[PDB]
Amino acid sequence: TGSFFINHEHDWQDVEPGIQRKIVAHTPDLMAVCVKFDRGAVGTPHQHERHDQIGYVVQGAFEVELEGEKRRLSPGDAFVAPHHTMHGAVALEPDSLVIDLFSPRRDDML
Amino acid sequence: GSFFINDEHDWQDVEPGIQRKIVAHTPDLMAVCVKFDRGAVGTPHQHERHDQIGYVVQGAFEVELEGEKRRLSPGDAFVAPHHTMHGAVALEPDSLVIDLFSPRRDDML
Ligand code: NI
Ligand code: NI
Repeated sequence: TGSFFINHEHDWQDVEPGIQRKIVAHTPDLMAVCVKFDRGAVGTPHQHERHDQIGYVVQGAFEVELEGEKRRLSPGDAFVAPHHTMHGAVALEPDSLVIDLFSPRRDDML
Repeated sequence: GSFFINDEHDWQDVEPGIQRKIVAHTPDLMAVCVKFDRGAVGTPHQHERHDQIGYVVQGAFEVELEGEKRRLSPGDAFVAPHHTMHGAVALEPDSLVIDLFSPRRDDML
């Protein structure tokens, strides 16, 4: 049907120490999640068997690893990890923000 | 996997008042950064085959979703499943929205 997401209207949910998120929007094929990292918070390297993922950097910076290759990403930069692609991140500045986008939707995050 | 470094890519003209950069894509997922001049209009339209999310990162837009209007600023978003009418009017110079699609929009390449 269609929805709006008003950021101010939604709390941060705890993912783990130094990491918070908010589910932004989704359909069965497409999901956006806003993720907030303290400086030095770590997204452990991992792979998705069934989901594609793009991380778009909105604030702060991240060192992102894609299958061993590292790149420093600052606001406006992005990575894409097709499914079966190892990726991980380390946040380099306070309140680093990345938009994780997925296809299909990540039902495990509800 | 692939990286997109914004400083390495030029803006591409879409139409008057509108430029973009294709950020990243797989066959099932695509991100596009779209820049609007103030008062530039994305005329209302539907996609037969693509779900769309617009995530606002700079400036402000009035977004129309099946006749409902909201003013969206940085951090706000809309979701338009396929067959949902949506359009936008940019409210500020250099207003930026990340349009997200599934599957990818091959017509943009
Ligand atoms: Ni992931
Ligand atoms: Ni559209």
